Amino acid sequence: AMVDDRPSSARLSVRALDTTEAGNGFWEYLPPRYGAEPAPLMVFWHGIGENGDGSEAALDKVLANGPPRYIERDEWSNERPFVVLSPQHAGGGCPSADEIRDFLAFAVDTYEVDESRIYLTGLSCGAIGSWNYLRAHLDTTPIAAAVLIAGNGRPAFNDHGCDLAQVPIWGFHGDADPTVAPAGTIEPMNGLIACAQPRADQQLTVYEGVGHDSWSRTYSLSAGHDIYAWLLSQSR
Ligand SMILES: [Cl-]
Ligand SMILES: [Cl-]
Ligand SMILES: [Cl-]
Repeated sequence: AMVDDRPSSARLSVRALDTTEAGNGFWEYLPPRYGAEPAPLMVFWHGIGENGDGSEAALDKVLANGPPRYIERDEWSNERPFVVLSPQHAGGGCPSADEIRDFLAFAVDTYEVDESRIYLTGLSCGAIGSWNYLRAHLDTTPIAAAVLIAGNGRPAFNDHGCDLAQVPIWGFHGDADPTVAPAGTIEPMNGLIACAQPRADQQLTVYEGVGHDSWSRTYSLSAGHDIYAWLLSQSR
């Protein structure tokens, strides 16, 4: 097949709140081969600093960190096969479990995606929300794996224990984080890793001496943890 090979920003589109069926404004990134075969899906949730009302103007905030930052800057490899959606959370705190559920339902209904390869990822509030999403919806979640950075999964693991270990998770945290305590990732990932086989893959990365921003070095691969290859190795 012949394939679009323009840099990633060429396929980045703003989808403001109330221009789609979604309950969030979001950034839409389509991979080069979108449409040719069902694509893996990645839904990324931003941190609290980037909250906004989902309008086009407000959505610019979401470009600050994570996948949409690299996509907008043409620093997101064309080899990456994901549809990447980056919704904006409105209001004052972290996205809720049901907000994340509803947006994942929208995404799967709307895009030509491989439903066996739905990936959830977030940083800070976006990770906190994703953990809470798993706590609420573990028994029905369609996701294949999650990469959760600088969040708090203690309630989710306290609730479910090794039942949660059926979802593959890679948790990341800086151990000097003064904003979200690193026990938030370390305790649940240690618990999940200790869970007996058969269980999903579980990984924990602790950046020693690193503060709250443990996401830049993760999503950019400057720290050498290939979260994209790991996600793609997971499926339902
Ligand atoms: Cl910058
Ligand atoms: Cl609020
Ligand atoms: Cl590093």
